[PDB]
Amino acid sequence: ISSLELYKYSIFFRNYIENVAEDCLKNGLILESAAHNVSEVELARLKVQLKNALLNCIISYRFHGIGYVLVKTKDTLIDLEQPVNIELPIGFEYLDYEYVRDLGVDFDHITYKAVKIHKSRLIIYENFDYILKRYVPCYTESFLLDIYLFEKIYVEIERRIENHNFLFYKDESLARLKSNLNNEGMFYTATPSASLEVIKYDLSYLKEALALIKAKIGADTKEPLTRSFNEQAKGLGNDGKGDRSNYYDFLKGVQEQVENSCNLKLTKYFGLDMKFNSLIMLSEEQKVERDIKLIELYSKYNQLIQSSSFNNEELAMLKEKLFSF
Amino acid sequence: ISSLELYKYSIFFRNYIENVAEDCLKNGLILESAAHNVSEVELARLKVQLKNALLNCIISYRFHGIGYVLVKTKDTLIDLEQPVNIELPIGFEYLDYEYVRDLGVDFDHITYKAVKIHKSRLIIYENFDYILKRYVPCYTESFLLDIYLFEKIYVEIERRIENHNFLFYKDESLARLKSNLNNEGMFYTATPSASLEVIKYDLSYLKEALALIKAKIGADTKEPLTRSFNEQAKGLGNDGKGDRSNYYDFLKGVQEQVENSCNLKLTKYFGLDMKFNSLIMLSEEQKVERDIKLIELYSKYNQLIQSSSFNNEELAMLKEKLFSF
Amino acid sequence: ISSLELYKYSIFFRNYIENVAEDCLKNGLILESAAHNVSEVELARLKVQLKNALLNCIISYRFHGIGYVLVKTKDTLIDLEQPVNIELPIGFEYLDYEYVRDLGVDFDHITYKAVKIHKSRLIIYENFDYILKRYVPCYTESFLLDIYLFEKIYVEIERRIENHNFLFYKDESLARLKSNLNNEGMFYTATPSASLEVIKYDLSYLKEALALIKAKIGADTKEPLTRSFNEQAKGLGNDGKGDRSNYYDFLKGVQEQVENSCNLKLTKYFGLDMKFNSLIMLSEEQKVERDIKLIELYSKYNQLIQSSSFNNEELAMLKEKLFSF
Amino acid sequence: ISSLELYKYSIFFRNYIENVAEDCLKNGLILESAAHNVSEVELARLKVQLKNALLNCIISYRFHGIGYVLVKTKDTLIDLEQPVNIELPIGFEYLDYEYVRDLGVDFDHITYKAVKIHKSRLIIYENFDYILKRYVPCYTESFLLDIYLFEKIYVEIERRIENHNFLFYKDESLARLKSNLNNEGMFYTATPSASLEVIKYDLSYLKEALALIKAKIGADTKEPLTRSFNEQAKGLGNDGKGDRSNYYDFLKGVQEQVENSCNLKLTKYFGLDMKFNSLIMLSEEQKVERDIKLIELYSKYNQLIQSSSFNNEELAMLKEKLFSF
Repeated sequence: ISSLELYKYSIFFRNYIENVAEDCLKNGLILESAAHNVSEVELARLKVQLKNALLNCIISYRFHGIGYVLVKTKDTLIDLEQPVNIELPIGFEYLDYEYVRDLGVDFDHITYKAVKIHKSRLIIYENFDYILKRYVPCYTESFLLDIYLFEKIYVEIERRIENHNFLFYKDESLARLKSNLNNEGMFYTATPSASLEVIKYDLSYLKEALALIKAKIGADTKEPLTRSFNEQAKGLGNDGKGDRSNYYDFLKGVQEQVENSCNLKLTKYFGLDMKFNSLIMLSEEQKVERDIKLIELYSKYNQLIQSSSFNNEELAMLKEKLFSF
Repeated sequence: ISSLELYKYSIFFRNYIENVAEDCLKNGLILESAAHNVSEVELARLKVQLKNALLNCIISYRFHGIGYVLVKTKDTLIDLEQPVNIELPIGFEYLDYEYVRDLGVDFDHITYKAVKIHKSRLIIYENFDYILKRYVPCYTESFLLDIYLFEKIYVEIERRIENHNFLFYKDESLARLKSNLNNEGMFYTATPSASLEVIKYDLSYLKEALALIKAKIGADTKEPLTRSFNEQAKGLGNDGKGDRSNYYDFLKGVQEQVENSCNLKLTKYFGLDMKFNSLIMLSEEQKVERDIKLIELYSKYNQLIQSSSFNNEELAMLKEKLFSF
Repeated sequence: ISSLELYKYSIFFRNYIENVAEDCLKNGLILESAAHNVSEVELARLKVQLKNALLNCIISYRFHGIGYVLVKTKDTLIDLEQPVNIELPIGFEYLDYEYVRDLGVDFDHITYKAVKIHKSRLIIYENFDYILKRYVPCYTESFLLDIYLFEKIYVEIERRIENHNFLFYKDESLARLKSNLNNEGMFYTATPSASLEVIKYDLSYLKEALALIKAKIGADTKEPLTRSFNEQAKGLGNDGKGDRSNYYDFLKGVQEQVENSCNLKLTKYFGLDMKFNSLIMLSEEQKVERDIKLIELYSKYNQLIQSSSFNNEELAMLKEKLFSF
Repeated sequence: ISSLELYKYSIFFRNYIENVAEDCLKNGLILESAAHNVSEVELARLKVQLKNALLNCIISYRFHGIGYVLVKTKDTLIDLEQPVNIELPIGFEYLDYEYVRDLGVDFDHITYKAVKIHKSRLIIYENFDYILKRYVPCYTESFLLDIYLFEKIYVEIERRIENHNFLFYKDESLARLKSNLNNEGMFYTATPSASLEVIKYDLSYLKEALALIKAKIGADTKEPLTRSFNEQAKGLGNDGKGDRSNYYDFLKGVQEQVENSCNLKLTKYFGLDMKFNSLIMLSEEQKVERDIKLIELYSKYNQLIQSSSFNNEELAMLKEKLFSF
């Protein structure tokens, strides 16, 4: 089973790879300058290109196991080999995996098509498995079989849908037969040993296979849309409790890894800091409700202080054990 | 399976392509001029033609993989080749995909039918897949098979509906038979070996196929009307929570991509800015309820300030941690 | 399958075409004059004829793909060829599609039966599909098959209802038989090899076909009455929420297209403006409830202003963030 | 059954090993210096590398039975053999299990690839079973069989999915047969002894096996995602009760063992202390609710003291029996 062939044929496989990348950048990013000298209008334009380059980097990370983003500066094509000390970038460009040759972490340069680029100008997002000692994608051979079996079910249906029911006619003595059947609705024969039987196919095998395949897909991934066949929500809302969903934890871990990869060289070489927006976004009604409760807490605290005779140490001790104060 | 042939025959396929485009522009657009010199009456008329051109651009984006919108100015047909520096446009016209020849991003012009048009006058909405290194539509080969199987079910029904039940008559010794059956209701024969049997077809195979096909369609797309066979709502209402539906996220991403494509050249070359209206529209009753809650929040805040003795730093610190204040 | 033949035979097809047109004009129209010189009594009479002409225009739009409405003025039959600059119309008349010859958008005239009419006097409502590059109706070949199969089910029932049960009698040795059966209730024979069997038909095939056909019809259209077989409501009520139904969005889009077609030439050439009434009509009880809530909002706002010491900027800032104020 | 081969093929096995490690470090760590001389900016960077090294240490602990983390200092590659008295570290690096040779606890050095490293510079997380007197992974032979059987179910499905239904034709007298069946839908033969039967496979054995396998997997592990096939939550929320889940107890025990291993040498040789963040994270709404209840408790306590005439001993005795006071 080839992943590239499955990607071309199946839209289900395409969505599974791309769903995680779209959710990570759904709420946007935050870009800041340590020097505090870049204008916000210019800095916002840099954020727009960073988001576009990061979307393909995560997709390449999930499909191939590594992603490359080039931090373009005001330099010539031959200057890419030279390292960078401190420079504000001009933009970000995603580099195709197939055109990048990297010999490992022991080297500080790559070849792009043959332009030599120093690794200090590259944001690298890689999935290295220490047990396998190699870069691996987000899918395994078992996962590919499940997707292949999911698609093969409907290939088999198309193979027998036309002739799911047909007649088996035996007549030793034997257009006219169909003409009489269409008009009169009676099929007549004179052979005493003639037989006529309807041959029928069945779909119980394929129906049961789908139930087994769906269970396997859900156990092999954490993305809610893929497991539930687009029937469940992403579960990234606000429930007023700390019990977050599994998808939230998976997305939070991915965001942290991307932040570390981006900030490892943006801050050191380019003097820039990037941050992901909060996964949970509060609605306008929820913000008002939280403000009302917080104001009530302050009102109760003020009433307690005014109408009590607690010692200073007792009053002080209450402050540390209070979250808001 | 040909997409064009399926588009002609199936209205289900036509709706699936066009549903997303209709929902994006359902709430309208916002058009603004940076120079603040264009009259609102003229600017509103430009917005009307922009909406019409954008509807076909998204449809062409979903069906072919790229969309072209021509920004018409007060110029001659030969002046389209020349670039544009700054000019208020006259209108917008959608360009048919079949009549547009584009050699790639490395070129800055296209051929339309053979009129040469510079790319600075064109709004381009393209779906480029970096894994495939080509522009692709919103559907794959697997999706086309599901639609074809959905339509083929009812083709098979029409093929056997007339003769789903018929009589199989065997008589070696043998109008009159039907005449006696119509009146007396008795079928008589003298051959001791004669037989009469009803031959029946079955629909369990096609019923089970529909259940499997419906599940596959739901897993292959996110548009709620296509998955549920027009049984579910679009899920674009206001529930007072930040947990938005999957369709809302999909539409929001599409709107952002269209905004980037339109504003990439409207602002730079034409001095115009376009914005999409909010997907969620509040009802009149909901607006009043939000105002009542907000006024109550302000009343509580005023009461706390008047009837408390908090320090200025403590009062100031409360302001940042409050969303409304 | 011919659409015209299906229209004649099936009332289900007739309702499907006409239901959308009846719902669009159910709440009436609004007609206004820019010059503000036409009397309301005369202007109301124009609105009555406009509604009658618009009902057939939408029906022709759905059945054929284009609709024509003639704006009659105080002119002779030969003056229809001449263009119109500014003139108050006398009335509106729908033009039959079969008697109209139009060569395309590149021409500014049509032939009616052979009277030449300029296009400036005609309201044109057309459904042009850019993928097909032609005008298309609201139905496809797949939809016609579903309606044909729906009608064919009951044709087959009538073909076998009379002889759904009948007797198969075999007697080599053989009025009198029926006479003895009617009175004594016993059927007697002397042949040892005689047989008597009841032959029965079945309806499981047709029952299952109806379930499949109903699902297909619901997926192929958005009109609630057609999908549910007149079992569901139109869903155009007021629920106090912004989550409108699918039918409301479909009707709103149709109304906008009709408004653009009518106002494209009514305002420019005739100095008239037309508007559709709101799809959602509030009941008398609902209007009182909304007024009570709005008055309560004003009372709360007045109380807050009188009994607070907010700064002018803080008071001003609250106004923009309030919907009502 | 080889664990390494199962790890390569099955993503379900990979997640089971890695889920525990990801949950332990999900909330982050706390790093402190006893000397209180290291800057927080530098100390935070050390925590980042410690988290990365600890993630692989737990994975190696679960897969192999032991984990090694090297505490890198400002020394040469030959100085690793020498012991360390007191030194602030430069960073942390995980050591691959396959490249580490350890002769047991009786020795104070290991060989890494052949660099000799003293054990005082190494954080060792080992799972020693006293009944078996050896280091063991988190899985047994019985667990490996369950995973192998889970994967083998879908291998068998792929082996018979293509030919789940096929025709068995017997004809002594016998392209043309398929051509007539495709068009006319009738299969004709002249041999009186000819037979035609559909041969069907069954999936009841595999469906029942999955139910048995799922029960066994749940009984063999405590990780909620593995038992429920990613259907249940981790159960690490706040319910306001002391009845914690089984997964919380398992994670708490793992965190304590890691803390003991890290603090056994960080404090003694490097003067550093590490602590795990709380597994249960309170939401913003929950923190406000707890503060309101605590303030109410203080208000009630103040009211009781002011409006009572209890003896000093009675008042004092109430203090010890009160949790908050």
